[PDB]
Amino acid sequence: SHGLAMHGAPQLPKDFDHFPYADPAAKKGGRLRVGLPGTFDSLNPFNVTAAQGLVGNVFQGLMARSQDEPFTLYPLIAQSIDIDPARTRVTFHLDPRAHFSDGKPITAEDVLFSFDLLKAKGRPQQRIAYGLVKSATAPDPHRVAYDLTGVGDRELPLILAIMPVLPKHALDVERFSDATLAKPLGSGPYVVADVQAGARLLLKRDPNYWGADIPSQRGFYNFDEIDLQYFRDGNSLFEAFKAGLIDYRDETSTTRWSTGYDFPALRDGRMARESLKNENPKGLNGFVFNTRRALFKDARLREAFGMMFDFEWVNANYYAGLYTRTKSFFDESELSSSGRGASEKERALLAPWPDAVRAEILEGEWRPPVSDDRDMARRALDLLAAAGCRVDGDRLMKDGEPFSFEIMVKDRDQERLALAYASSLARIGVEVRVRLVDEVQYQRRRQKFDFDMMIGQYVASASPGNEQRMRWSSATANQESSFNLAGAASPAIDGMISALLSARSQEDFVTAVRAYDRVLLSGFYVVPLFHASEQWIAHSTDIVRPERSPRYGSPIFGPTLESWWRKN
Repeated sequence: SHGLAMHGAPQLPKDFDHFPYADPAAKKGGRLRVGLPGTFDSLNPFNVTAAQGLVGNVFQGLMARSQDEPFTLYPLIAQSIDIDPARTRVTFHLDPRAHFSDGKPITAEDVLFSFDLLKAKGRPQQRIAYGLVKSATAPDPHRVAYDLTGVGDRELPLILAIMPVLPKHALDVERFSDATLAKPLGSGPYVVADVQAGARLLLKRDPNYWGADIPSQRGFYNFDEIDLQYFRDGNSLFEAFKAGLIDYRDETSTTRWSTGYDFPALRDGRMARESLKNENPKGLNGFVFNTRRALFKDARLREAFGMMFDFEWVNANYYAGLYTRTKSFFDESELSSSGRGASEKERALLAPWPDAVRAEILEGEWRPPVSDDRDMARRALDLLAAAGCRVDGDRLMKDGEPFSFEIMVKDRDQERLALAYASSLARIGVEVRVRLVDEVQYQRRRQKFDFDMMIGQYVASASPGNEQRMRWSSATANQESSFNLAGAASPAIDGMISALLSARSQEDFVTAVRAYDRVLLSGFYVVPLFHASEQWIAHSTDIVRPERSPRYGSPIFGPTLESWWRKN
Protein backbone atom coordinates (compact mmCIF):
# COMPACT_ATOMS: atom_id res chain seq x y z
CA SER A 1 0.00 0.00 0.00
CA HIS A 2 3.04 2.30 0.45
CA GLY A 3 5.36 0.50 -1.95
CA LEU A 4 5.05 -1.33 -5.26
CA ALA A 5 7.66 -3.83 -6.48
CA MET A 6 7.42 -5.26 -9.99
CA HIS A 7 8.06 -8.74 -8.53
CA GLY A 8 7.81 -9.74 -4.91
CA ALA A 9 7.52 -7.25 -2.04
CA PRO A 10 9.08 -3.80 -1.59
CA GLN A 11 12.27 -4.17 0.41
CA LEU A 12 11.90 -0.95 2.47
CA PRO A 13 9.54 -0.97 5.47
CA LYS A 14 6.48 1.26 5.36
CA ASP A 15 8.13 3.72 7.76
CA PHE A 16 11.57 3.94 6.13
CA ASP A 17 13.28 7.28 6.72
CA HIS A 18 15.21 7.64 3.44
CA PHE A 19 16.46 5.62 0.51
CA PRO A 20 19.58 3.69 1.61
CA TYR A 21 21.83 5.32 -1.04
CA ALA A 22 20.88 8.83 0.10
CA ASP A 23 22.68 10.50 2.99
CA PRO A 24 20.33 12.65 5.12
CA ALA A 25 23.39 14.47 6.48
CA ALA A 26 24.21 15.78 2.98
CA LYS A 27 24.98 19.49 3.11
CA LYS A 28 22.86 22.02 1.21
CA GLY A 29 24.27 24.78 -1.00
CA GLY A 30 26.56 25.51 -3.88
CA ARG A 31 26.47 25.22 -7.66
CA LEU A 32 27.12 21.94 -9.47
CA ARG A 33 28.65 22.35 -12.93
CA VAL A 34 27.60 19.47 -15.19
CA GLY A 35 28.94 18.96 -18.70
CA LEU A 36 27.22 17.05 -21.49
CA PRO A 37 28.17 16.31 -25.10
CA GLY A 38 26.06 17.49 -27.99
CA THR A 39 23.31 20.09 -27.93
CA PHE A 40 19.65 20.70 -27.13
CA ASP A 41 16.80 22.83 -28.44
CA SER A 42 13.81 21.92 -26.23
CA LEU A 43 12.82 21.71 -22.58
CA ASN A 44 10.11 19.08 -23.25
CA PRO A 45 11.45 15.54 -22.63
CA PHE A 46 8.08 13.86 -23.22
CA ASN A 47 7.18 14.60 -26.86
CA VAL A 48 8.48 12.63 -29.84
CA THR A 49 16.47 17.47 -28.78
CA ALA A 50 15.46 17.91 -25.14
CA ALA A 51 17.84 19.06 -22.43
CA GLN A 52 18.69 16.52 -19.76
CA GLY A 53 18.18 17.14 -16.07
CA LEU A 54 14.45 17.90 -16.25
CA VAL A 55 13.00 14.56 -15.20
CA GLY A 56 13.09 14.22 -11.42
CA ASN A 57 14.46 17.72 -10.80
CA VAL A 58 11.45 19.46 -12.39
CA PHE A 59 8.91 16.86 -13.57
CA GLN A 60 7.75 14.29 -11.01
CA GLY A 61 5.86 11.03 -11.17
CA LEU A 62 3.21 9.67 -8.84
CA MET A 63 5.83 7.40 -7.23
CA ALA A 64 9.61 7.54 -6.87
CA ARG A 65 11.79 4.64 -8.00
CA SER A 66 14.40 3.34 -5.56
CA GLN A 67 17.52 2.50 -7.53
CA ASP A 68 18.52 0.10 -4.74
CA GLU A 69 16.02 -2.51 -6.04
CA PRO A 70 15.47 -3.91 -9.56
CA PHE A 71 12.07 -2.23 -9.98
CA THR A 72 10.35 -0.89 -6.83
CA LEU A 73 8.41 2.36 -6.40
CA TYR A 74 7.73 4.41 -3.25
CA PRO A 75 5.37 7.32 -2.51
CA LEU A 76 5.90 10.70 -4.13
CA ILE A 77 2.96 12.76 -5.44
CA ALA A 78 0.83 9.71 -4.59
CA GLN A 79 1.09 9.11 -0.85
CA SER A 80 -0.32 5.57 -1.15
CA ILE A 81 -1.81 3.10 -3.62
CA ASP A 82 -4.71 0.65 -3.75
CA ILE A 83 -3.88 -2.36 -5.92
CA ASP A 84 -4.95 -5.99 -6.07
CA PRO A 85 -2.53 -8.92 -6.44
CA ALA A 86 -3.87 -9.71 -9.93
CA ARG A 87 -3.26 -6.07 -10.99
CA THR A 88 -6.67 -5.56 -12.57
CA ARG A 89 -7.05 -2.13 -10.84
CA VAL A 90 -4.94 0.55 -9.28
CA THR A 91 -6.02 3.71 -7.44
CA PHE A 92 -3.53 6.41 -6.47
CA HIS A 93 -4.21 8.49 -3.36
CA LEU A 94 -2.62 11.89 -3.97
CA ASP A 95 -0.68 13.70 -1.24
CA PRO A 96 -2.64 16.86 -0.31
CA ARG A 97 0.69 18.61 0.37
CA ALA A 98 1.74 18.35 -3.29
CA HIS A 99 1.87 21.52 -5.38
CA PHE A 100 3.53 22.82 -8.51
CA SER A 101 6.31 25.35 -8.15
CA ASP A 102 3.88 28.26 -8.59
CA GLY A 103 2.04 27.00 -5.50
CA LYS A 104 -0.97 25.54 -7.36
CA PRO A 105 -2.10 22.28 -5.69
CA ILE A 106 -1.75 19.06 -7.66
CA THR A 107 -5.14 17.35 -8.06
CA ALA A 108 -6.56 14.31 -9.83
CA GLU A 109 -7.49 16.67 -12.68
CA ASP A 110 -3.76 17.18 -13.39
CA VAL A 111 -3.09 13.43 -13.40
CA LEU A 112 -5.95 12.72 -15.83
CA PHE A 113 -4.91 15.67 -18.01
CA SER A 114 -1.38 14.26 -18.15
CA PHE A 115 -2.58 10.72 -18.84
CA ASP A 116 -4.82 11.90 -21.70
CA LEU A 117 -2.11 14.13 -23.20
CA LEU A 118 0.64 11.52 -23.05
CA LYS A 119 -1.64 8.77 -24.34
CA ALA A 120 -2.25 10.91 -27.42
CA LYS A 121 1.16 12.60 -27.84
CA GLY A 122 3.78 10.68 -25.85
CA ARG A 123 6.44 8.16 -26.80
CA PRO A 124 5.31 5.17 -28.91
CA GLN A 125 5.35 2.42 -26.28
CA GLN A 126 3.94 4.89 -23.75
CA ARG A 127 0.98 5.51 -26.08
CA ILE A 128 0.46 1.76 -26.41
CA ALA A 129 0.69 1.15 -22.65
CA TYR A 130 -1.69 3.95 -21.67
CA GLY A 131 -3.97 2.80 -24.49
CA LEU A 132 -4.47 -0.51 -22.65
CA VAL A 133 -6.22 1.19 -19.72
CA LYS A 134 -9.96 0.55 -19.74
CA SER A 135 -10.89 3.72 -17.84
CA ALA A 136 -9.19 6.53 -15.92
CA THR A 137 -11.39 8.45 -13.49
CA ALA A 138 -11.21 10.68 -10.41
CA PRO A 139 -13.71 9.51 -7.76
CA ASP A 140 -12.68 12.67 -5.89
CA PRO A 141 -10.01 15.37 -6.40
CA HIS A 142 -7.43 13.34 -4.41
CA ARG A 143 -7.87 9.89 -6.02
CA VAL A 144 -7.12 8.59 -9.52
CA ALA A 145 -8.66 5.19 -10.35
CA TYR A 146 -7.35 3.16 -13.30
CA ASP A 147 -9.46 0.25 -14.62
CA LEU A 148 -7.19 -2.50 -16.00
CA THR A 149 -9.73 -5.36 -16.28
CA GLY A 150 -8.90 -7.81 -19.05
CA VAL A 151 -5.42 -6.48 -19.87
CA GLY A 152 -3.25 -9.00 -18.01
CA ASP A 153 -0.18 -6.69 -18.02
CA ARG A 154 1.50 -6.85 -14.62
CA GLU A 155 3.92 -4.02 -15.53
CA LEU A 156 1.17 -1.52 -16.40
CA PRO A 157 0.48 -0.24 -12.83
CA LEU A 158 4.17 0.64 -12.38
CA ILE A 159 4.28 2.34 -15.79
CA LEU A 160 1.27 4.42 -14.74
CA ALA A 161 2.97 5.17 -11.41
CA ILE A 162 6.02 6.74 -13.08
CA MET A 163 4.05 8.94 -15.51
CA PRO A 164 5.08 12.61 -15.04
CA VAL A 165 2.38 14.80 -13.52
CA LEU A 166 1.99 17.96 -15.63
CA PRO A 167 0.06 21.15 -14.76
CA LYS A 168 -3.28 21.45 -16.56
CA HIS A 169 -3.42 25.16 -15.64
CA ALA A 170 -0.01 25.92 -17.19
CA LEU A 171 0.68 23.60 -20.17
CA ASP A 172 -0.41 24.59 -23.68
CA VAL A 173 -1.44 21.29 -25.23
CA GLU A 174 -1.18 22.63 -28.80
CA ARG A 175 2.50 23.55 -28.23
CA PHE A 176 3.31 20.10 -26.78
CA SER A 177 4.62 18.70 -30.08
CA ASP A 178 6.88 21.72 -30.76
CA ALA A 179 10.44 22.26 -29.60
CA THR A 180 10.00 24.79 -26.79
CA LEU A 181 12.47 26.83 -24.75
CA ALA A 182 9.88 28.44 -22.47
CA LYS A 183 10.64 27.57 -18.87
CA PRO A 184 8.31 24.65 -18.09
CA LEU A 185 6.31 24.37 -14.89
CA GLY A 186 6.85 21.31 -12.73
CA SER A 187 6.55 20.26 -9.08
CA GLY A 188 10.11 19.13 -8.36
CA PRO A 189 12.92 20.47 -6.19
CA TYR A 190 14.34 22.76 -8.91
CA VAL A 191 12.92 25.35 -11.26
CA VAL A 192 14.35 26.34 -14.63
CA ALA A 193 16.13 29.64 -13.94
CA ASP A 194 17.93 30.32 -17.22
CA VAL A 195 18.20 28.70 -20.63
CA GLN A 196 20.50 29.43 -23.57
CA ALA A 197 19.59 27.04 -26.40
CA GLY A 198 22.35 24.57 -27.20
CA ALA A 199 24.58 26.13 -24.53
CA ARG A 200 23.34 25.85 -20.95
CA LEU A 201 20.38 25.03 -18.72
CA LEU A 202 20.47 26.53 -15.22
CA LEU A 203 18.38 24.94 -12.47
CA LYS A 204 17.83 26.72 -9.17
CA ARG A 205 16.32 25.24 -6.03
CA ASP A 206 12.67 25.98 -5.30
CA PRO A 207 12.91 27.12 -1.66
CA ASN A 208 9.32 25.93 -1.11
CA TYR A 209 9.53 22.55 -2.90
CA TRP A 210 6.50 20.64 -1.58
CA GLY A 211 8.25 17.30 -1.13
CA ALA A 212 11.54 18.27 0.50
CA ASP A 213 10.81 16.10 3.58
CA ILE A 214 9.06 13.18 1.85
CA PRO A 215 10.98 9.96 2.73
CA SER A 216 11.83 9.13 -0.91
CA GLN A 217 13.30 12.65 -1.27
CA ARG A 218 15.35 13.03 1.93
CA GLY A 219 19.06 13.37 1.27
CA PHE A 220 18.56 14.20 -2.42
CA TYR A 221 18.83 17.55 -4.22
CA ASN A 222 21.54 19.19 -2.17
CA PHE A 223 23.04 21.72 -4.57
CA ASP A 224 21.36 25.11 -4.61
CA GLU A 225 21.97 25.38 -8.37
CA ILE A 226 22.78 22.97 -11.19
CA ASP A 227 24.36 24.38 -14.36
CA LEU A 228 24.13 21.94 -17.28
CA GLN A 229 26.58 23.03 -20.00
CA TYR A 230 26.67 21.47 -23.47
CA PHE A 231 29.90 20.90 -25.41
CA ARG A 232 30.74 20.35 -29.10
CA ASP A 233 32.48 17.00 -28.65
CA GLY A 234 34.39 14.88 -26.18
CA ASN A 235 37.73 16.70 -26.29
CA SER A 236 36.41 20.15 -25.38
CA LEU A 237 34.22 18.54 -22.71
CA PHE A 238 37.32 16.81 -21.30
CA GLU A 239 39.37 20.01 -21.44
CA ALA A 240 36.70 21.84 -19.43
CA PHE A 241 36.95 19.13 -16.76
CA LYS A 242 40.75 19.40 -16.64
CA ALA A 243 40.44 23.19 -16.29
CA GLY A 244 38.12 22.82 -13.29
CA LEU A 245 35.05 24.26 -15.04
CA ILE A 246 33.10 20.98 -14.88
CA ASP A 247 32.74 19.01 -11.66
CA TYR A 248 32.04 15.46 -12.91
CA ARG A 249 32.45 13.24 -15.96
CA ASP A 250 31.79 9.69 -17.10
CA GLU A 251 34.64 8.26 -19.20
CA THR A 252 33.76 6.09 -22.20
CA SER A 253 37.03 6.33 -24.19
CA THR A 254 39.50 3.52 -23.48
CA THR A 255 42.32 5.67 -24.88
CA ARG A 256 41.56 8.59 -22.58
CA TRP A 257 40.98 6.38 -19.54
CA SER A 258 44.24 4.58 -20.31
CA THR A 259 46.53 7.59 -20.86
CA GLY A 260 44.65 10.88 -20.49
CA TYR A 261 44.40 11.26 -16.69
CA ASP A 262 47.92 12.48 -16.00
CA PHE A 263 47.21 16.16 -15.37
CA PRO A 264 48.17 18.17 -12.27
CA ALA A 265 44.76 18.57 -10.61
CA LEU A 266 44.51 14.77 -10.61
CA ARG A 267 47.89 14.42 -8.89
CA ASP A 268 47.54 17.14 -6.23
CA GLY A 269 44.12 15.95 -5.02
CA ARG A 270 41.88 18.65 -6.52
CA MET A 271 40.24 15.95 -8.68
CA ALA A 272 39.98 12.16 -8.47
CA ARG A 273 39.01 9.28 -10.71
CA GLU A 274 37.33 6.02 -9.72
CA SER A 275 35.92 2.79 -11.13
CA LEU A 276 32.55 1.82 -9.63
CA LYS A 277 30.47 -1.33 -9.96
CA ASN A 278 26.98 -2.27 -8.87
CA GLU A 279 24.63 -5.18 -9.57
CA ASN A 280 23.09 -3.80 -12.76
CA PRO A 281 23.42 -6.39 -15.57
CA LYS A 282 25.83 -5.77 -18.43
CA GLY A 283 25.62 -6.38 -22.17
CA LEU A 284 24.67 -7.04 -24.77
CA ASN A 285 26.07 -5.72 -28.06
CA GLY A 286 27.08 -8.09 -30.82
CA PHE A 287 27.42 -9.01 -34.46
CA VAL A 288 23.84 -9.85 -35.47
CA PHE A 289 23.10 -12.56 -38.05
CA ASN A 290 20.21 -11.85 -40.39
CA THR A 291 18.56 -15.23 -39.97
CA ARG A 292 15.90 -14.30 -42.54
CA ARG A 293 18.49 -14.92 -45.26
CA ALA A 294 19.26 -18.49 -46.32
CA LEU A 295 23.00 -18.23 -45.64
CA PHE A 296 22.39 -17.71 -41.88
CA LYS A 297 19.36 -19.96 -41.29
CA ASP A 298 21.28 -22.78 -39.56
CA ALA A 299 22.07 -22.22 -35.86
CA ARG A 300 25.04 -24.60 -36.18
CA LEU A 301 26.65 -22.38 -38.81
CA ARG A 302 25.97 -19.29 -36.70
CA GLU A 303 27.62 -20.99 -33.71
CA ALA A 304 30.62 -21.98 -35.83
CA PHE A 305 31.08 -18.47 -37.21
CA GLY A 306 30.90 -17.12 -33.67
CA MET A 307 33.86 -19.30 -32.69
CA MET A 308 36.10 -17.35 -35.03
CA PHE A 309 35.78 -13.93 -33.36
CA ASP A 310 39.04 -13.27 -31.48
CA PHE A 311 38.12 -10.90 -28.65
CA GLU A 312 41.48 -11.13 -26.88
CA TRP A 313 43.21 -9.68 -29.95
CA VAL A 314 40.86 -6.71 -30.29
CA ASN A 315 40.91 -6.02 -26.54
CA ALA A 316 44.71 -5.86 -26.50
CA ASN A 317 45.06 -3.96 -29.78
CA TYR A 318 42.29 -1.35 -29.59
CA TYR A 319 41.02 -1.07 -26.03
CA ALA A 320 44.13 -1.23 -23.80
CA GLY A 321 42.84 -4.52 -22.39
CA LEU A 322 40.12 -2.67 -20.49
CA TYR A 323 37.02 -4.55 -21.67
CA THR A 324 35.58 -7.94 -20.77
CA ARG A 325 33.77 -10.37 -23.05
CA THR A 326 29.97 -10.28 -22.89
CA LYS A 327 28.79 -13.81 -22.06
CA SER A 328 25.05 -13.36 -21.45
CA PHE A 329 22.14 -11.13 -22.36
CA PHE A 330 22.04 -10.25 -18.63
CA ASP A 331 25.73 -10.53 -17.89
CA GLU A 332 27.43 -10.12 -14.49
CA SER A 333 24.19 -10.33 -12.55
CA GLU A 334 21.80 -12.65 -10.77
CA LEU A 335 19.75 -12.89 -13.99
CA SER A 336 22.61 -14.44 -15.97
CA SER A 337 22.64 -18.08 -17.07
CA SER A 338 26.44 -17.89 -17.41
CA GLY A 339 28.27 -20.56 -15.41
CA ARG A 340 25.09 -21.74 -13.66
CA GLY A 341 23.44 -25.10 -14.24
CA ALA A 342 19.74 -24.88 -14.97
CA SER A 343 17.67 -25.44 -11.86
CA GLU A 344 14.85 -27.96 -11.61
CA LYS A 345 12.42 -25.03 -11.85
CA GLU A 346 14.19 -23.78 -14.98
CA ARG A 347 13.98 -27.24 -16.52
CA ALA A 348 10.25 -27.35 -15.78
CA LEU A 349 9.80 -24.00 -17.58
CA LEU A 350 11.74 -25.38 -20.55
CA ALA A 351 9.92 -28.75 -20.65
CA PRO A 352 7.52 -27.90 -23.54
CA TRP A 353 10.54 -26.86 -25.67
CA PRO A 354 12.99 -29.80 -25.72
CA ASP A 355 14.92 -28.45 -28.73
CA ALA A 356 15.35 -24.91 -27.46
CA VAL A 357 18.53 -25.08 -25.31
CA ARG A 358 21.88 -26.67 -26.17
CA ALA A 359 23.27 -29.04 -23.52
CA GLU A 360 26.43 -26.93 -23.15
CA ILE A 361 24.28 -23.93 -22.22
CA LEU A 362 21.74 -25.89 -20.15
CA GLU A 363 24.50 -27.10 -17.82
CA GLY A 364 26.23 -23.70 -17.49
CA GLU A 365 29.45 -24.81 -19.22
CA TRP A 366 29.21 -22.54 -22.27
CA ARG A 367 31.06 -19.27 -22.86
CA PRO A 368 31.89 -17.35 -26.04
CA PRO A 369 35.03 -19.13 -27.25
CA VAL A 370 38.31 -17.82 -25.87
CA SER A 371 41.22 -17.70 -28.29
CA ASP A 372 44.91 -18.00 -27.55
CA ASP A 373 44.39 -21.30 -33.73
CA ARG A 374 43.98 -24.62 -35.51
CA ASP A 375 41.88 -26.09 -32.67
CA MET A 376 39.35 -23.26 -32.88
CA ALA A 377 39.26 -23.35 -36.68
CA ARG A 378 38.93 -27.14 -36.37
CA ARG A 379 35.96 -26.86 -34.01
CA ALA A 380 34.28 -24.42 -36.39
CA LEU A 381 34.90 -26.56 -39.48
CA ASP A 382 33.58 -29.69 -37.76
CA LEU A 383 30.35 -27.88 -36.88
CA LEU A 384 30.11 -26.46 -40.40
CA ALA A 385 30.57 -29.96 -41.84
CA ALA A 386 27.57 -31.09 -39.78
CA ALA A 387 25.61 -28.17 -41.26
CA GLY A 388 26.57 -29.39 -44.74
CA CYS A 389 29.32 -26.82 -45.45
CA ARG A 390 32.76 -28.08 -46.48
CA VAL A 391 35.92 -26.36 -47.68
CA ASP A 392 36.66 -27.24 -51.31
CA GLY A 393 39.94 -25.57 -52.25
CA ASP A 394 40.51 -22.35 -50.32
CA ARG A 395 36.77 -21.67 -49.94
CA LEU A 396 33.98 -22.77 -47.64
CA MET A 397 31.17 -24.09 -49.85
CA LYS A 398 27.44 -23.96 -49.11
CA ASP A 399 24.85 -25.24 -51.61
CA GLY A 400 27.59 -25.53 -54.23
CA GLU A 401 28.72 -21.86 -53.98
CA PRO A 402 31.55 -20.18 -52.05
CA PHE A 403 30.38 -18.66 -48.78
CA SER A 404 30.51 -14.87 -48.71
CA PHE A 405 28.63 -12.10 -46.92
CA GLU A 406 28.78 -8.44 -45.99
CA ILE A 407 29.03 -6.78 -42.56
CA MET A 408 27.37 -3.36 -42.70
CA VAL A 409 28.98 -0.83 -40.33
CA LYS A 410 28.28 2.78 -39.42
CA ASP A 411 31.57 4.18 -38.08
CA ARG A 412 35.34 3.58 -37.87
CA ASP A 413 35.24 1.75 -34.54
CA GLN A 414 32.70 -0.73 -35.92
CA GLU A 415 34.67 -1.03 -39.16
CA ARG A 416 37.86 -2.01 -37.31
CA LEU A 417 35.98 -4.63 -35.28
CA ALA A 418 34.41 -6.03 -38.45
CA LEU A 419 37.73 -6.06 -40.34
CA ALA A 420 39.32 -8.06 -37.53
CA TYR A 421 36.45 -10.54 -37.67
CA ALA A 422 36.68 -10.70 -41.47
CA SER A 423 40.37 -11.55 -41.24
CA SER A 424 39.60 -14.40 -38.83
CA LEU A 425 36.78 -15.81 -40.97
CA ALA A 426 39.07 -15.81 -44.01
CA ARG A 427 41.03 -18.54 -42.20
CA ILE A 428 38.10 -20.97 -42.64
CA GLY A 429 37.53 -19.98 -46.26
CA VAL A 430 34.77 -17.38 -45.73
CA GLU A 431 34.76 -14.17 -47.78
CA VAL A 432 33.61 -11.18 -45.69
CA ARG A 433 33.11 -7.71 -47.14
CA VAL A 434 33.08 -4.87 -44.59
CA ARG A 435 31.17 -1.84 -45.88
CA LEU A 436 30.91 1.48 -44.06
CA VAL A 437 27.68 3.19 -45.12
CA ASP A 438 26.52 6.74 -44.47
CA GLU A 439 24.00 7.57 -41.75
CA VAL A 440 20.95 7.76 -44.03
CA GLN A 441 21.62 4.47 -45.84
CA TYR A 442 22.57 2.70 -42.59
CA GLN A 443 19.33 3.70 -40.87
CA ARG A 444 17.20 2.81 -43.90
CA ARG A 445 18.91 -0.56 -44.36
CA ARG A 446 18.63 -1.38 -40.66
CA GLN A 447 14.90 -0.56 -40.76
CA LYS A 448 14.32 -2.79 -43.80
CA PHE A 449 16.68 -5.55 -42.55
CA ASP A 450 18.76 -5.12 -45.73
CA PHE A 451 21.98 -6.61 -44.39
CA ASP A 452 23.69 -9.97 -43.94
CA MET A 453 25.28 -8.96 -40.63
CA MET A 454 25.47 -5.75 -38.63
CA ILE A 455 26.30 -4.69 -35.09
CA GLY A 456 23.27 -4.42 -32.83
CA GLN A 457 22.50 -3.48 -29.24
CA TYR A 458 20.23 -5.29 -26.72
CA VAL A 459 20.78 -3.29 -23.52
CA ALA A 460 20.32 -5.44 -20.41
CA SER A 461 18.02 -4.25 -17.65
CA ALA A 462 17.66 -5.44 -14.06
CA SER A 463 13.92 -5.99 -14.68
CA PRO A 464 13.38 -7.14 -18.27
CA GLY A 465 9.79 -6.67 -19.39
CA ASN A 466 7.63 -5.83 -22.36
CA GLU A 467 10.61 -4.43 -24.30
CA GLN A 468 11.82 -8.02 -24.73
CA ARG A 469 8.90 -8.63 -27.09
CA MET A 470 10.03 -5.81 -29.37
CA ARG A 471 13.57 -7.20 -29.55
CA TRP A 472 12.93 -10.95 -29.81
CA SER A 473 9.28 -11.96 -30.42
CA SER A 474 8.16 -13.77 -33.56
CA ALA A 475 5.56 -11.02 -34.02
CA THR A 476 8.27 -8.39 -34.60
CA ALA A 477 10.75 -10.55 -36.53
CA ASN A 478 9.43 -9.26 -39.89
CA GLN A 479 8.10 -5.83 -38.90
CA GLU A 480 9.99 -2.93 -40.49
CA SER A 481 11.96 -0.76 -38.02
CA SER A 482 11.61 -3.22 -35.16
CA PHE A 483 14.41 -3.98 -32.69
CA ASN A 484 14.38 -7.66 -33.70
CA LEU A 485 17.40 -7.31 -35.97
CA ALA A 486 18.18 -11.03 -36.20
CA GLY A 487 14.65 -12.00 -37.21
CA ALA A 488 14.29 -14.44 -34.31
CA ALA A 489 10.92 -16.24 -34.54
CA SER A 490 10.95 -19.08 -32.00
CA PRO A 491 7.97 -20.41 -30.02
CA ALA A 492 10.36 -21.12 -27.14
CA ILE A 493 11.55 -17.50 -27.04
CA ASP A 494 7.94 -16.32 -27.10
CA GLY A 495 7.05 -18.81 -24.37
CA MET A 496 9.88 -17.71 -22.09
CA ILE A 497 8.99 -14.05 -22.61
CA SER A 498 5.45 -14.93 -21.54
CA ALA A 499 6.87 -16.74 -18.51
CA LEU A 500 9.06 -13.86 -17.36
CA LEU A 501 6.17 -11.42 -17.92
CA SER A 502 3.77 -13.48 -15.77
CA ALA A 503 6.17 -14.43 -12.95
CA ARG A 504 4.98 -12.95 -9.67
CA SER A 505 7.68 -13.71 -7.09
CA GLN A 506 11.22 -12.42 -7.44
CA GLU A 507 12.50 -16.00 -7.31
CA ASP A 508 10.21 -17.13 -10.12
CA PHE A 509 11.22 -14.05 -12.13
CA VAL A 510 14.94 -14.84 -11.81
CA THR A 511 14.19 -18.45 -12.81
CA ALA A 512 12.36 -17.34 -15.95
CA VAL A 513 14.99 -14.80 -17.04
CA ARG A 514 17.81 -17.33 -16.63
CA ALA A 515 15.87 -19.84 -18.74
CA TYR A 516 15.12 -17.07 -21.25
CA ASP A 517 18.86 -16.24 -21.40
CA ARG A 518 19.63 -19.89 -22.20
CA VAL A 519 17.11 -19.94 -25.07
CA LEU A 520 18.44 -16.70 -26.58
CA LEU A 521 22.06 -17.82 -26.31
CA SER A 522 21.25 -21.26 -27.75
CA GLY A 523 19.99 -19.65 -30.95
CA PHE A 524 23.34 -17.99 -31.71
CA TYR A 525 21.48 -15.00 -33.12
CA VAL A 526 24.40 -12.74 -32.19
CA VAL A 527 28.15 -12.98 -31.75
CA PRO A 528 28.48 -11.27 -28.35
CA LEU A 529 30.98 -8.44 -28.13
CA PHE A 530 32.19 -6.84 -24.90
CA HIS A 531 31.58 -4.36 -22.09
CA ALA A 532 33.28 -2.50 -19.25
CA SER A 533 32.75 -4.30 -15.94
CA GLU A 534 32.90 -0.98 -14.09
CA GLN A 535 31.81 2.60 -14.65
CA TRP A 536 34.75 4.99 -15.09
CA ILE A 537 34.19 8.41 -13.49
CA ALA A 538 36.18 11.46 -12.46
CA HIS A 539 35.17 14.37 -10.29
CA SER A 540 36.28 17.39 -8.31
CA THR A 541 37.11 16.51 -4.71
CA ASP A 542 34.98 19.47 -3.64
CA ILE A 543 31.85 17.36 -4.25
CA VAL A 544 31.12 14.14 -2.36
CA ARG A 545 28.63 11.28 -2.44
CA PRO A 546 27.09 8.90 0.11
CA GLU A 547 29.15 5.97 1.33
CA ARG A 548 26.59 3.58 -0.14
CA SER A 549 25.83 3.71 -3.87
CA PRO A 550 22.65 2.27 -5.43
CA ARG A 551 22.71 -1.46 -6.20
CA TYR A 552 21.02 -1.02 -9.59
CA GLY A 553 20.86 1.38 -12.51
CA SER A 554 23.23 2.44 -15.26
CA PRO A 555 24.78 4.98 -15.23
CA ILE A 556 25.09 4.58 -11.47
CA PHE A 557 24.40 8.29 -10.87
CA GLY A 558 21.93 10.55 -12.64
CA PRO A 559 23.23 13.36 -14.86
CA THR A 560 22.76 15.94 -12.09
CA LEU A 561 24.10 13.79 -9.21
CA GLU A 562 20.98 14.02 -7.05
CA SER A 563 22.65 12.17 -4.14
CA TRP A 564 25.90 14.17 -4.15
CA TRP A 565 26.65 17.41 -2.33
CA ARG A 566 29.24 20.16 -1.88
CA LYS A 567 31.84 19.39 0.78
CA ASN A 568 32.08 21.87 3.63
